Amino acid sequence: GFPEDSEPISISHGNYTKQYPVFVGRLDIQMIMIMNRTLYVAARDHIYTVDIDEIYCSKKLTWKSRQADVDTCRMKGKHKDECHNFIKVLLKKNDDTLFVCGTNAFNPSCRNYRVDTLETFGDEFSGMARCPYDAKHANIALFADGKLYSATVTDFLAIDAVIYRSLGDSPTLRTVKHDSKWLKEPYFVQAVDYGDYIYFFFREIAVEYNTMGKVVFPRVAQVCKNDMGGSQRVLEKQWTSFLKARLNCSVPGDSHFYFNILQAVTDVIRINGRDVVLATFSTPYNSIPGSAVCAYDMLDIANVFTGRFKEQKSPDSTWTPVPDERVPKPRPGCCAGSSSLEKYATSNEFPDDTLNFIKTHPLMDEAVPSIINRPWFLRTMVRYRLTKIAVDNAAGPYQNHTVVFLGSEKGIILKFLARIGSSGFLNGSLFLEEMNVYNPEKCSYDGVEDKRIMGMQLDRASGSLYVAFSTCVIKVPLGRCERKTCIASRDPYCEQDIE
Amino acid sequence: GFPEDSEPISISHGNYTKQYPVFVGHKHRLDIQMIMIMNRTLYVAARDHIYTVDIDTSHTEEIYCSKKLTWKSRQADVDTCRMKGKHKDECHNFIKVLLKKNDDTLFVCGTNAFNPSCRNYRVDTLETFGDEFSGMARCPYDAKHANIALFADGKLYSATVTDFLAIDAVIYRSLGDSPTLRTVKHDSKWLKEPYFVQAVDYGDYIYFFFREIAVEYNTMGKVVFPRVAQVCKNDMGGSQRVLEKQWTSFLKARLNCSVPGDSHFYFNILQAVTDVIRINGRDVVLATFSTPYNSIPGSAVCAYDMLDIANVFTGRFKEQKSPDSTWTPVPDERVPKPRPGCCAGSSSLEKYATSNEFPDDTLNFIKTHPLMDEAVPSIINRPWFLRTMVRYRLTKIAVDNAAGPYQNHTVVFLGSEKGIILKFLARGSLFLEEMNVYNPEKCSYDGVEDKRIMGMQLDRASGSLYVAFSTCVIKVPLGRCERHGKCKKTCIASRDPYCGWVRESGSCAHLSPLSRLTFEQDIERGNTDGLGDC
Ligand SMILES: *[C@@H]1O[C@H](CO)[C@@H](O[C@@H]2O[C@H](CO)[C@@H](O)[C@H](O)[C@H]2NC(C)=O)[C@H](O)[C@H]1NC(C)=O
Ligand SMILES: *[C@@H]1O[C@H](CO)[C@@H](O[C@@H]2O[C@H](CO)[C@@H](O)[C@H](O)[C@H]2NC(C)=O)[C@H](O)[C@H]1NC(C)=O
Ligand SMILES: *[C@@H]1O[C@H](CO)[C@@H](O)[C@H](O)[C@H]1NC(C)=O
Ligand SMILES: *[C@@H]1O[C@H](CO)[C@@H](O)[C@H](O)[C@H]1NC(C)=O
Repeated sequence: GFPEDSEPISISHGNYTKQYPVFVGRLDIQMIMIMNRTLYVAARDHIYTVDIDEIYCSKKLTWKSRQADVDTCRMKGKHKDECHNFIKVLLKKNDDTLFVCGTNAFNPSCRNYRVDTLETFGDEFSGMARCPYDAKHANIALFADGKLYSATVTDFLAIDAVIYRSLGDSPTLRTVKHDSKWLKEPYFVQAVDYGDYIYFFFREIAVEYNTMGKVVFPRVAQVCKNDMGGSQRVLEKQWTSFLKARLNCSVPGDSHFYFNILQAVTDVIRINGRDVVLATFSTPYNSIPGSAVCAYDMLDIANVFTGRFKEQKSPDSTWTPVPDERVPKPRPGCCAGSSSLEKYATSNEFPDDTLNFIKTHPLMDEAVPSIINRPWFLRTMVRYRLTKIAVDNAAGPYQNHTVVFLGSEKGIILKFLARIGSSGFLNGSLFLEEMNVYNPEKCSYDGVEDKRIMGMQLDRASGSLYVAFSTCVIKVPLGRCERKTCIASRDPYCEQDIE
Repeated sequence: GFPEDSEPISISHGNYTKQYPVFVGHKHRLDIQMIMIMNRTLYVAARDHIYTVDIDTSHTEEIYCSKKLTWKSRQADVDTCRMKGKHKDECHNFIKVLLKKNDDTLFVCGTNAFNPSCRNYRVDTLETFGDEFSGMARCPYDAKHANIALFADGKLYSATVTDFLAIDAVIYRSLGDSPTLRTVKHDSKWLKEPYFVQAVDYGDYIYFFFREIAVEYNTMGKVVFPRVAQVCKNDMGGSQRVLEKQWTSFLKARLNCSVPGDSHFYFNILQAVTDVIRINGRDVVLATFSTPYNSIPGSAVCAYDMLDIANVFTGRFKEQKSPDSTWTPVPDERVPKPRPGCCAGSSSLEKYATSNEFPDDTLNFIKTHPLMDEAVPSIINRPWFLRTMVRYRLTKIAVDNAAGPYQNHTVVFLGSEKGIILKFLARGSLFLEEMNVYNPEKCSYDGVEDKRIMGMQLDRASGSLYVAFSTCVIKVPLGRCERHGKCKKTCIASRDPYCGWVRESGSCAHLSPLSRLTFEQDIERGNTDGLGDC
């Protein structure tokens, strides 16, 4: 008896949400992020800023592609609408430096800007492998210890999907070119900084099924922060700690129902004493639509990489565990400078047997279990899929509720509470709100009505959740209280029974 | 994207269907197991009784019982049943097998409080004659279990469990003055926790349809596959060295019901299967499938040509060369002669008068390889009907292939877990009707509303579909032609083969065999050009 979708304990409509403030500058919004007290809007040609304290553009950055780049782009058969500069990487390098990469008419490049003035600093440089050529593509970029971690394609034809590290005075490292054991048509979702590792969350064609046709799996991948590459013999200029595993997001039973299409992942956040990520999953395109929110314990992620490795004995075999006696000493995947690998100053010093093993065996046998071994949330027979995810784990007057905000491709935002009262149970989440937030009258212009939520930033200070569409940014209040007997909603933002 | 649910041309709610005649057992929770039409008699098999209902009599609000068969369990079986730890509600004689043996004899088996047994009964008198015999492997112990029974050339073909614990699932043949045959005991290559759905007589074979755990797909968990399997009607079993007193023709294959894409989406859980129906020059079965009970609920109807079914069993056999290697096709060079699964007396096998004369090579191979490599394609390689945005699954199925005044339309009736019947025209398919036929006031017995459809029997002569829930049977008119009354537009637009505009009465009506009147309808196009709404 597969869990039946509960209904929201509050629905809101374009009727109500209509009057929420909107930012408009077609804009072609690529992403948004809050830093300190300013919302950043990354779009075509520009990055606008909004003082979070109609919505007005308080300052804007400007970076238009040179005409020769546009012509070059056009001359490769690209349509005029995509041969512009679309900002696709936006990070703080430090307190003074914004790091900005644009598609730049299918000619990726990166630049440093100044936080305070938005003026240019230093000169531009190749964005190859740091930024996509195509604004339509999903990308990852993140700084850790000054090193830039990125995931995108290296090439104009988008065939060379890469997980890459460059900058920060360390060697540049990449995944093995065209090695489908490493990467098979990935789609990049998220990267997090944790402990000794960067963790990448993406989806790819599952080789575990290369016998049985086209199946997409959700993956988490590990890299050692201190990776220096291989020796001159094996894996030179390439990762030596790359390991990946299937994520497990399922409703269990005598047969398990897997949600395999990874949509979004949160940053690492703290819940019930644990460091976790929350991830939104969907059923594939060709299926009965369904979405799930599973949570993952950083420890469960870590533990998976200590388990057995996967192999395929012959082209006619199922994928099986490697018996431990065939695993070389030192064990692949551990970071030089740690327990029993103290004798290796760097990965450059790792032996051949270790480096050859990890080159050929990047996939772990086990799948990462989720916390509670089931989703915390489900949405099944609706004509939309859950995409973006923003959390507030300090919700309410006593700052102790975990409210999760979920977006969709149709401009719908769901809101739910993960934990009810002081007990700490997580097996009974409450569906607080289903709401349509997309505003046709302020967002549908320049021949474009697209309702895909491009991103969303939660801002406790200003009590609002900023929602990005392609052409507009909507300022939604975290709760709907004004709508009497308003204790009925069990909304921690609004005495109040939530029992 | 993924094809979304179309809406029915006409809708019929519980407040309207409530007038349909209902049988509840007057002339006590019924626990109806199955219904069966024979000639002009509707047989209702239930707990301790088979009720009969005359199909002719134009009934009122209530349908009444004409005569009655009584078979309550012996007290000793009831008490042994409770001694073995079964609940009180479980320890009764539920009738689960009912077949016409001949013109005079009804063959009946009942769970008998977890001690199955069979008797012969006379049609007219409904009283037993002859000794009782064992229902072991002919009828289940447990009422909630699904089972198959069928006669052909006098042989009884049954599919069920032999044991109280329900571990030894079997496909079985006995009686008919022929040998007794079973599927090999505890061999998971033959059957693995099967769920028996339907058996069919066709050509020189009996075809069984069921779901079981997939041995081909034992990686990521237990997965259930739907199957069709064949036996030779003339199977005599093997010889002393191989398959003695066992099938020598048993072969099975995956059934493909899927919506194609980059990744195909399967409906794997076989729900129901029709008898063989003739449709535009083709002999076919129609089958309902759902997504597993633990997934987002979806249902599908797929059709299978008996020729494609037969064709799969001539293709290549599957094998697993090594414990954790994948399942591959056996190359023909390794297939012995005579070919495993060929009936003695058939082309190039006529040399063999009997399966007991098959060589060991043949028998050993079929014992080892009962699974065909290929899956049975459905007709046009996609479902004729899908339900994907509803909280019910589609189960039972009834087809009328001679619908309309010219008896040339194909109308399909679908039942469900929630008392809803759907009606579509096969041709893609045209969603005519959705009706809730469950009657709470006549079918709820205590608190309980068990809205599951136990069986449907279509009766063309009386223009009725009989719908069984576990506590009542509802007499459902094939069409709701009366609804439209004097409105020609809606009457035509309904595009229902059972309904027409009758010029002389100036109204919509059910289109008679007594077609002594003009009967306008447009099924093919539905063209309403020139009519105004009412
Ligand atoms: C995904 O997670 C679930 C829950 O941890 C796993 O389900 C277990 O699977 C085993 C073997 O099938 C069962 O015997 C257990 O009873 C299941 N656990 C629960 C809590 O139901 C499932 O196997 C995982 N999938 C993968 C591929 O690792
Ligand atoms: C079930 O049927 C579908 C549809 O016939 C099969 O999908 C086809 O498979 C062929 C051969 O592998 C492909 O080249 C075609 O592209 C597929 N057709 C379509 C319309 O996509 C599918 O293989 C069958 N499934 C099984 C298990 O046999
Ligand atoms: C939050 O704090 C309040 C105030 O004491 C307490 O009553 C409530 O149970 C707490 N809720 C959670 C989820 O910790
Ligand atoms: C049924 O028969 C009539 C008369 O022969 C014909 O006009 C109609 O097209 C037929 N419909 C079908 C589906 O065969």
